[PDB]
Amino acid sequence: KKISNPIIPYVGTILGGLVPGELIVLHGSIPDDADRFQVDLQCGSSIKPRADVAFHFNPRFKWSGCVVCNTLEREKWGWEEITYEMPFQKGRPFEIVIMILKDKFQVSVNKKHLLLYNHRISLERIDTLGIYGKVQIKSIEFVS
Ligand SMILES: CC(=O)N[C@H]1[C@H]([C@H](O)[C@H](O)CO)O[C@@](O[C@H]2[C@@H](O)[C@@H](CO)O[C@@H](O[C@H]3[C@H](O)[C@@H](O)[C@@H](O)O[C@@H]3CO)[C@@H]2O)(C(=O)O)C[C@@H]1O
Repeated sequence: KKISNPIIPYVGTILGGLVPGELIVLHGSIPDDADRFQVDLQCGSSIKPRADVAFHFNPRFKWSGCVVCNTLEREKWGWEEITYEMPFQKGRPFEIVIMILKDKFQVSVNKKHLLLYNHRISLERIDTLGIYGKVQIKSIEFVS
C-alpha cells in the first residue's frame, strides 16, 4: 500500500514483500537538528527479541556525514559497510529510491546513485519496513 505522512517511528508490513525489479520510493525531509535516521527492511516487528534487519540504511550527519549499512541477525550487528558521502541535508526534502535486485539493493538519493549492498539475508524473508530517528516522511510507495 501507498502510505502518506506516516507516523514516525514507522513500522509497517510490506504487502507481498519484495521481489527483484521493484522499487521502494520514499519522499521525506530532514529536520534542522537531525543527528541520524534509519530505514530498516526487517523480518517482522518483534522488539524482544529484536526483529532481524536484512538491510539497515543509516545516514549519520556527524562531521562530514556518512551512510552506514548493515544487517542485524539474531540480535547482533554484522560488519558495517560505510559510504563516506552525505546526500541528505538538514532542513531539506529528499527522495530515496531503493531498487531491489537479485544480488543487491541499489540506493539512489535525489536521483543520484549512492550505494550498493549485497544481500546477507534472503529477500523473501523481508516483510516489514521500519523508519526511525530524526526524519519526516511524506510518502512511501512500492513500485512494481
Ligand atoms: C534505544 C536506542 O537508542 N536504540 C538504537 C540502537 C542502540 O543504541 C544500539 O543497538 C546499542 O544498544 O542502535 C541503532 O543504531 C545502531 C546501528 O546504526 C548500527 C549499525 O551497524 O551501528 C550502531 O553503532 C555502532 C557503531 O556504528 C560502530 O562504530 C561501533 O562503535 O559500535 C556501535 C554499536 O554497535 C548503532 O548503535 C540500532 O538500530 O541498533 C539505533 C537505535 O535507535
